[PDB]
Amino acid sequence: EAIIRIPPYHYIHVLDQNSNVSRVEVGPKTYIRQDNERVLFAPVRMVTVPPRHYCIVANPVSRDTQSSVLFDITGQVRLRHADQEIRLAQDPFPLYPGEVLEKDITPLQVVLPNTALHLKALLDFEDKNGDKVMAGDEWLFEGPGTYIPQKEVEVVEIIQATVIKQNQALRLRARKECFDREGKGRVTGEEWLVRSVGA
Amino acid sequence: EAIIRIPPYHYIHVLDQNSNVSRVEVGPKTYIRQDNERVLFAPVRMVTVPPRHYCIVANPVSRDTQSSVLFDITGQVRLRHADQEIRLAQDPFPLYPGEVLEKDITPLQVVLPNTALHLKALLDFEDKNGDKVMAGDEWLFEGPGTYIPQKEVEVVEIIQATVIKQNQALRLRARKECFDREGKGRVTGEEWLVRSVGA
Repeated sequence: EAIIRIPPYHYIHVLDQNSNVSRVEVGPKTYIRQDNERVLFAPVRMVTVPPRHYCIVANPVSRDTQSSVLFDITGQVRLRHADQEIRLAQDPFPLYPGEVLEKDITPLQVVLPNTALHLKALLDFEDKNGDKVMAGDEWLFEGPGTYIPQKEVEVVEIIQATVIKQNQALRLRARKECFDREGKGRVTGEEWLVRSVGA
Repeated sequence: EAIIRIPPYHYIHVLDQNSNVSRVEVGPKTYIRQDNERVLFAPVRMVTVPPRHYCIVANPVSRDTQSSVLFDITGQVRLRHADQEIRLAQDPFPLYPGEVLEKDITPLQVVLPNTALHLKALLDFEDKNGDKVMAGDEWLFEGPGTYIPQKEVEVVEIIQATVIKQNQALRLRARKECFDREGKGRVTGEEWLVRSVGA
């Protein structure tokens, strides 16, 4: 049929045979497809992002400084393809053709006050405070709070802060040429203790 | 049929019977083949290179200093044939006829801080800092970071940095007329120790 029924908060993708490109048709419109227009799939609910959650969709539409969806000269949505987009929280928005949903309504991580996060970067990127982070740079994020899951930063594991009770010390061991809290040269294979009561 | 359907991000190869050569026809176009034109294969997704990955395709199109795809006088794409091309990360690009895909979306290697890479050159090439590398020259790349896989450089194995704890030393042995950290003449078959605590 040439008649389509789009509810107020649903979207579809139409591949125009003549216009030779695809585009998004956000509702609410019970739009009628032209003879050239062909609908791909049935109406699907908008990509909703409740608060206190997050999602990331690959191949984001590359928007300019005005955050407008730039359509290509041919007519297809201009995607970044390789890159990704960090979606924190907003109203239910339409997916554009060529966008692959990777994460969807996944809960925002919650770091406990007595734990941290182990982080891999994967290539170089500029940090929040203008810090150049290598592809193999190691970052630690202690809470409490809520870190934002980035496309340039990956979470490895959960660090459990070992508690040291009174008249105790913690045997450590360094896996690289690093510096501990006491600022002493910590070569690989060296061991040392902690001299402060507390987590 | 004379009608072809190319999605926005797919490509094919057409061998023109009269134009007597092949060329790439990048989309998005539901192009109609002429009577001389004959399509080889069905639409295939563009060669996509996500970030933090890499790929290398043999027989690259030899581009000039402007990085334009030079078409031959006959009309075929000018390939380097023997040579290769190092593709780091970019938008999904079309393969040209005569290009054989060797690597595709292979993850970029990640060197651990306490490991290195064993490298073979294979012929002579100019290094990053203008260093002439022989076909049999031996290079070591210690991390952490991300080395770029080159067409002129080959990775052999993974070196595990042996850790030397306190009051210990490492028994070494030289396989060539080389120089160790102490700058003493190290002939083949000679053995010596390491006199520094650390990895």
